[PDB]
Amino acid sequence: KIEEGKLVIWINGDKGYNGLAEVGKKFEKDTGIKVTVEHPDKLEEKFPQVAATGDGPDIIFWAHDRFGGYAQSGLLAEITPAAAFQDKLYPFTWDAVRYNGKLIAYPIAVEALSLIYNKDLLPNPPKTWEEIPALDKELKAKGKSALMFNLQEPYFTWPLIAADGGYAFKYAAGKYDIKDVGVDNAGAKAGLTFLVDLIKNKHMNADTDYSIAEAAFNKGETAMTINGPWAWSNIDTSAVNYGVTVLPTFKGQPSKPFVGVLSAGINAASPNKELAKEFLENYLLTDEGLEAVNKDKPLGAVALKSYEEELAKDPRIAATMENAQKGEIMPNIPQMSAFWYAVRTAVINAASGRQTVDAALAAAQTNAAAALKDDFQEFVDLVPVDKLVNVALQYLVSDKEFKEFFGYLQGEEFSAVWDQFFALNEVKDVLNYLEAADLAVYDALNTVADFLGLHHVKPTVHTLRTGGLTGFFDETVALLPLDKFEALFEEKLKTSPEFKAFFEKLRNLDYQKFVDFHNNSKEVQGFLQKLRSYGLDVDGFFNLVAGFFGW
Ligand SMILES: OC[C@H]1O[C@H](O[C@H]2[C@H](O)[C@@H](O)[C@@H](O)O[C@@H]2CO)[C@H](O)[C@@H](O)[C@@H]1O
Ligand SMILES: [Cl-]
Ligand SMILES: [Cl-]
Ligand code: NA
Ligand code: NA
Repeated sequence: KIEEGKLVIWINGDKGYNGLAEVGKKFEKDTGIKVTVEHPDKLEEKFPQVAATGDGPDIIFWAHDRFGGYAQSGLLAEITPAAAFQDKLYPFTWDAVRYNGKLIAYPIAVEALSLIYNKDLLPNPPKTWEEIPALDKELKAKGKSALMFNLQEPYFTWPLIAADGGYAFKYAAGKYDIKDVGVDNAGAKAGLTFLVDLIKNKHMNADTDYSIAEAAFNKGETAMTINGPWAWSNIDTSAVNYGVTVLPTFKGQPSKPFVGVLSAGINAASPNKELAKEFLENYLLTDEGLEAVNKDKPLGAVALKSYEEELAKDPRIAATMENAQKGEIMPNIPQMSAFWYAVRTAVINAASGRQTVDAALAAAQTNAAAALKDDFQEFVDLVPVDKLVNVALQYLVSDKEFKEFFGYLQGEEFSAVWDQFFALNEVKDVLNYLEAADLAVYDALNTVADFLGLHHVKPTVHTLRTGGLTGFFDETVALLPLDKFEALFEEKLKTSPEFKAFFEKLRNLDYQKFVDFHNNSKEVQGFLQKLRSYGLDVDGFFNLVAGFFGW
């Protein structure tokens, strides 16, 4: 569990975590409370992993786009500043961290990518993407290259993809339409095609990552890079005389970076929420606190009005805000995780040659729009439903044990198990949730009820060999591609927020109420006894199920 009486903070290792630790030093000087600042890798994935178990940091720093999913998963405490504090930060930064009407983090700073260029190699940087191929030819004749930036993270390639028409989710009169994705329209294809052709023509290398591009630019090997304000400090340390300016245009349109608001959330499981609010409001989000972080690694245009009025005089910040104004604030909706994962795969596969731009973006378009109903269909698609029903039909008319038990299912005892199971408020909750997700679960269960109510079957010739109730389950499980299920299950938790959210709804279900249902109902107990009496390990089933959901 989270340790009480201290603060543990997670922030990405490219940010000013040493400056943040200096703020932690002042907090301890004043209060006696110790602050630990960590910067683990894959922070945006590590936090929901550990926080879901009730563990993790008291405070989590990341761009705001990830926080709606965290909040939906119940990982974040509501943020309720007093009026005077709220007024100290720009309204549009509070907007970035508002989800379902509640504030779910403190906004810190506005981040936008810019074009960073070597003034000595390139006194006049290009205004267009289209002229960069020729510039690289010219620079290649001098032992240099034109442009290197991180091609492993779609954050860096999105501004080009969006320039001539690409978009994540369509925004209209208030809301984002998570069914209207814009990653495979003509503008998106054109932008990614231009990136891939830069690689095909050897103006960039598909394996270039953050560290490679940073080293190349700061050691004077490449004339340009694309990065955010956090990167300026290392460039300062280098010998490079650099400028920060507007991103290049594509087809006459501005590059459109997805703008992030670095935000600080409080772990819902933290026993230190009051200390975290004091640290964030009265130590970090002050002129002195943000200056400490900013002098370590620049934050960008900070959310704090008083200090942004100083930083705004910096031409590098002017360029950051110019690029931000030409881009768009990221959504914070949970579906952003699907979007980023889909475009990540598309860019890497297209840049590697593994796929064409058209095929990679076509797959990303469908993946970014993933919905629970679509995910469920992929599981059904794996199941031979024709065969499963025939086994059930053969057993229903041919197998002695199956008939015995099917007959039991038509008595009062099971009728009461059935009516009482589906009267539980915990079960009705799941059914309505599925109906909200456009899965006709009531219709499906009433199809099962109509079948359990069967009194006559069409004539058929019986099968000669059946193996009782255990033989029925062995024969039907044998038709289930169980490895593919567990694989598909693992991918969907990564590619589909709605699938994860449904699993979380079951995981976080009040499992006790079901044990109450069992331990207090004689009809339920009998039902379970009968199953065991036919050789069916019901206990090994429930226990295995409880493990699946962590009950
Ligand atoms: O590349 C996808 C990734 O983009 C953004 O992450 C940024 C982050 O916002 C910046 O602060 C900086 O650290 O670079 C990261 C990209 O490497 C999204 O915020 C993130 O959720 C998304 O996965
Ligand atoms: Cl990287
Ligand atoms: Cl359906
Ligand atoms: Na307060
Ligand atoms: Na094309």
